[PDB]
Amino acid sequence: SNAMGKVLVIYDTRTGNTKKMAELVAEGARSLEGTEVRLKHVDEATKEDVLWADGLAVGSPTNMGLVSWKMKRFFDDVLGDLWGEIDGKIACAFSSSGGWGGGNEVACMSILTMLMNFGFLVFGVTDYVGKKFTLHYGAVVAGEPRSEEEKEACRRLGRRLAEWVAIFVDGRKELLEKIRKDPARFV
Amino acid sequence: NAMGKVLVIYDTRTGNTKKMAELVAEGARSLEGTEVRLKHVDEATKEDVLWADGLAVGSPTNMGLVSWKMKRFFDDVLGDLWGEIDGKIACAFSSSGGWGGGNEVACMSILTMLMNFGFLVFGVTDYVGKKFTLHYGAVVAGEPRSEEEKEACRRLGRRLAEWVAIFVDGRKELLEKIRKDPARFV
Amino acid sequence: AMGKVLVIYDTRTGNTKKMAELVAEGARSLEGTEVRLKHVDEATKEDVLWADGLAVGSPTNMGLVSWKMKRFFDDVLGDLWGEIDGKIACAFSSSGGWGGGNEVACMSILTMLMNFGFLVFGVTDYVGKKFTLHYGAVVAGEPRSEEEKEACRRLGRRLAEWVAIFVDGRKELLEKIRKDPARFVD
Amino acid sequence: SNAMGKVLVIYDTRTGNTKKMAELVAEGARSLEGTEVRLKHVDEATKEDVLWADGLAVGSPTNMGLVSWKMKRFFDDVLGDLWGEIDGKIACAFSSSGGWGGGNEVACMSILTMLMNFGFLVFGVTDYVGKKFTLHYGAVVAGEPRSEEEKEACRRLGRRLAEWVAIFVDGRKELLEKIRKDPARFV
Repeated sequence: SNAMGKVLVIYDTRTGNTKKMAELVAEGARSLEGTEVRLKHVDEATKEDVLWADGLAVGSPTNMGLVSWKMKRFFDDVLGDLWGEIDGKIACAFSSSGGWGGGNEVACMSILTMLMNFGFLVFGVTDYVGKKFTLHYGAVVAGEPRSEEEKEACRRLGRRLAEWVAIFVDGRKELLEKIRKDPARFV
Repeated sequence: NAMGKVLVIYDTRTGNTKKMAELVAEGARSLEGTEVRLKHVDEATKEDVLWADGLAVGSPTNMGLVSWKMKRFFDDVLGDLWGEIDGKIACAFSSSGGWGGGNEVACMSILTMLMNFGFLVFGVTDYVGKKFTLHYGAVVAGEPRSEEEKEACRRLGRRLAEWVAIFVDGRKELLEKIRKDPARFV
Repeated sequence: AMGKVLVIYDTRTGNTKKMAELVAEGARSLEGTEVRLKHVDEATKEDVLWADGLAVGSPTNMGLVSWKMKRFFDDVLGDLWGEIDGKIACAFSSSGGWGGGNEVACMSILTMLMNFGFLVFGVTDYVGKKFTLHYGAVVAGEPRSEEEKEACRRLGRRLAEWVAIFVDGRKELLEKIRKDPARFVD
Repeated sequence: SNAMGKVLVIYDTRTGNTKKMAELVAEGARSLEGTEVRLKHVDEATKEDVLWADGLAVGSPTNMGLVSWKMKRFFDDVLGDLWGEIDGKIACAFSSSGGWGGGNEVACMSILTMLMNFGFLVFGVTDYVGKKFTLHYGAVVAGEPRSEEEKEACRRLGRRLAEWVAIFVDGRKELLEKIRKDPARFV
């Protein structure tokens, strides 16, 4: 009788790397039973997708340390009319850069700041998905997600997104403690 | 059975951020059934954070950033809870010496720190004066004296209480009421 | 006596343009400084190559540089990446409200500029009693007050000075600025 | 008239990781002819060191996404009295974190923020030091710098600082163009 959790994975990309991340995020979210997922490229996406979403993952290549101009334009110009009337959606960020130390966490930060501006509740993930591999401000990779931990970081983002949607909008209050006390979250 | 647990925790150099923190707490208390705990960092405990559904965290802007004492609180007393208190709701506020002085950047640093714990973090869209808002947290230069500054501080607490009510306490009817409320924009 | 300063800006409503004009004036106020003032639509990669120092201005759009400004950097100046390191740059921004993200927008401009290997800065000066520009000049709406207009001037003025000291080698200025009491109002 | 480069490398560390970075940052800085370099833990650094320096490299463990509380305490409480009168120093940041995607670029950003507040001219490095390895907001590593690229990112940070000190303070402007066109900068 409750609805499924509604998750939007929306991404820009230059080479496809962020698309490969986006697919893994989306798979991450679908893995939580009773979560529904829409996966869109920015040129495909509509203001109605966002209205539909309980939770959003927004991905961009790291372009000069920041969200891409096409993702920025979508928020500024397409979502601009919705601004002020869509507060309290849940959102996170992800990004692929040319290199480690190349600004993928900073690009994530700029996605998050854009999302916060719309009054969304934003988050990153504490989970260690590899011994030295995490996603505190969003899922980040240099190039394509190739390694097991890189693929898993992407999945974990969508997973946690779907879980926060499930806890806070669907009201599965019981999942909070399950997650907090789960030893698998730390490799 | 309307219910909610809010911690306003703050640090201060000259007391300006205490003044804000009192207004934040009173904004949170304005939502019926919301218990608020107001603490200086020196008296705050691990347990206050465990008790809270939602946190408002204040600091003076000290070189663009959270104060070292507030940083130390998070690094060293909350450090033991790191990894198991994910999902608390949190927001930020700051008093700086001046406009253009880094209060929004200090708010970013607070939010960075809270996100590190797995908290869901927000600012406020609401315009509280015609040219006065709080997108990344409540910010003032010096003491909150104008009615705008005071109301921005109150509003942060409100929205915090509201988000706890909607998302923790399960009060879904408030969401659309907030979204469509004309009074949110002066 | 020598300096090349480029002030480049985006504007939707005219507000940031008003700021840019004052930034430029501030830069010109320093003797021997040549200044170009360009909208992003008329700016070229040869402008950025000509410049010793840059002041880059955008409206605060969702707390960040506008998408038009971002396109310009990604698409036109992109080809210059890796070969223009060491240019000197700073930021400015007009937003809809105080607490609306103007320092964060500046941060995002500086982030972009640092990616080009630029040396990047803000200004310590108190141009008014509770008015400064630590991360760039910031205003809510149009710069109308005397503090606001001077905040913009001072950014332009400090860029010109950094270029005069660091490119043109006028080391004597450095200490003059460091000890100048006029820098802090009151 | 024979003035030269004064570079201070100031660091905090809790397990030694950032100290190992700091040592390599200092090695890198010393590689440029006529660069004098001080290397100092925060616990032993003074305000005289900061006054002495043309250039600074500031390093900290990534702690909750930010500079050390000890490093912060040193700027607020011992360097604060210099605020407003040391504008125009040249400075950069470096950090070691527990994991990739763990906030090291953000920690660096927080250091740069602090340094900018002092009126310093602040930078990162475009140079690629491995195929997918760079240092755009400062040198970053998860753990101890152990691989060749991780060690060379640390060195390169110190190198570029010394280079900026040489070009911008000590007048040696022939170097700008040599650095600007150097193919070695991109592995």
